[PDB]
Amino acid sequence: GKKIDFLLSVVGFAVDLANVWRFPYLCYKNGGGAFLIPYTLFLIIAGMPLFYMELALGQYNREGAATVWKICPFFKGVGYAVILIALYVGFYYNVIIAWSLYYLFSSFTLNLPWTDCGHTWNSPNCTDPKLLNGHTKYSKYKFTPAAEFYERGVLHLHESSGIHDIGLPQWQLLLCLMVVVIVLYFSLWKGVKTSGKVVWITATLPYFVLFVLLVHGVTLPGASNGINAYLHIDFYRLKEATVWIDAATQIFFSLGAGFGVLIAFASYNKFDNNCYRDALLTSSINCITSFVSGFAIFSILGYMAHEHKVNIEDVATEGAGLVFILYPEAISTLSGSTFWAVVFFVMLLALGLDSSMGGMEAVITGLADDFQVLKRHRKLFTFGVTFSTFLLALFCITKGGIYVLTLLDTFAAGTSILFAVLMEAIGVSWFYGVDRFSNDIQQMMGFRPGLYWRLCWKFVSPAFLLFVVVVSIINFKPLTYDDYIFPPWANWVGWGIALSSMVLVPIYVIYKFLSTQGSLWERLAYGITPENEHHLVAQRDIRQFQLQHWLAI
Ligand SMILES: C[C@H](NC(C)(C)C)C(=O)c1cccc(Cl)c1
Ligand SMILES: [Cl-]
Repeated sequence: GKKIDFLLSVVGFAVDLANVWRFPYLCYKNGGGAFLIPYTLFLIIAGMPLFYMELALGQYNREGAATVWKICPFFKGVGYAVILIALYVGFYYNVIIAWSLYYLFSSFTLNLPWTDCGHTWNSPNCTDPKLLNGHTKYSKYKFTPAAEFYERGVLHLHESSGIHDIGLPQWQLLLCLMVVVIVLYFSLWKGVKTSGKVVWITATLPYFVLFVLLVHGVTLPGASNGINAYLHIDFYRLKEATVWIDAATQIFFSLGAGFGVLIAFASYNKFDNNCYRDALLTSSINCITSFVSGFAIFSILGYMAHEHKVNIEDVATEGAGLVFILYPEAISTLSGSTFWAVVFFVMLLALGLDSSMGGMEAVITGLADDFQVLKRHRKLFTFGVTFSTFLLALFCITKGGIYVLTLLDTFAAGTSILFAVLMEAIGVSWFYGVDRFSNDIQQMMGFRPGLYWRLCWKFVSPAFLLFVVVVSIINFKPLTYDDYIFPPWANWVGWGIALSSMVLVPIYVIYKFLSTQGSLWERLAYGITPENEHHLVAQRDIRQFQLQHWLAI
């Protein structure tokens, strides 16, 4: 049964709320395969090596995201940056989980609220395909019963004029978020241990849901056109860099790299655990799952396009909520729709709780390895972190909360996470030493990494990461939500949010340089040498001050 534990771990870590909620709308907004080509390319080239590197670092050093930088003290700033990114991304993940909980609560009925309009939340402009024969010519529709429900009875978005009029928190999403927060705190207040029990059903269910989605949606009146549009590549779309930026960000979202979660999780792994097999299996399963999810999503929205007599590009929204408009629509066409709705939204709740727990545990471990006081008081520290997250998510459940959620989803971990991962790779590979990293991996697992891994770690991955980071800055599209154009100050606030975590690296480098005592060269030596080898500095034996270290692969 040794292989069973391994397989369970890899399947559980290979599926995330990212793959199930963020990948659908990114794939739909970016062509639908013109997004997969960059996705697969980046997956291999950058995601596999960086996932492997993070796992190996966490395993060997036995430290969290922040404290693992005792190998190179100058990058504790990068550690703090990834911790802050994980904290930022934890303000709207809980809001998404609250939406899932609300949908699950609404699913306990024999007449689902998203099947037709005629309720209190339905506008006069609703069009029901079943109650009638069947437009702005470029809009995102918004007049379907499912979209009407999502945007009026759940978000109450019709009571906000923009991000400048967010309003007051909704008292229903308020209770949902309170329940989610309480569950997270009570699942994180005792310790890191949560595996080897009920996590069995939080990893198998997503695959069953995806499988049933495929088998059913393949046989739909309009799924053929959706599949055809999915399998058509538009290279003029590939010549824009928006798809490339989205692919990189979604990759680092789904694989978990750049959030400090992998390092913290691996810090508890057995010293002789195989990170290479972990990386290979997780990446392969992630790629296959992403392809299948794209196929199912495009089949469903092709069916919608056939049902609403609307072009495929206008059936559904291109932002957060695409899954909440899609899955109800597909469920309404299944026999016994109530059971399937319950199962689907229970799966969404389980996945979201698992992901939120992972991120919160990453933050807590990163900040607790640094300070012993917080380690001795896990309960109070967890309560404080959870309360802060609860308030900053309260900010995102207002009437105009979708605008804030879009701003965060766009700016919290975009160029910021790309820069953090680039700095991690540069730090390790160049300053600490790819040769030293390979020696550590050999000491741990028994075999030295191949040439492909070393080349990707040292040259290729940093190069493409830097290219994407530069392109995402020189080619920045002002934020928008469907047909709503954010005001310029919203863009300024988003860029400030990104910089808040991007600037911790140079600030910490400056702080470390000033704090250390000695001359310039001595300060540099203490700054780039591992903490446990500071005795060599007095002997004037620094490897980084030799060309052999820099010209070694
Ligand atoms: C991407 C991450 N999940 C892993 C690392 C892939 C397991 C996640 O969903 C997350 C990241 C930061 C904060 C919060 Cl709340 C959630
Ligand atoms: Cl993904």
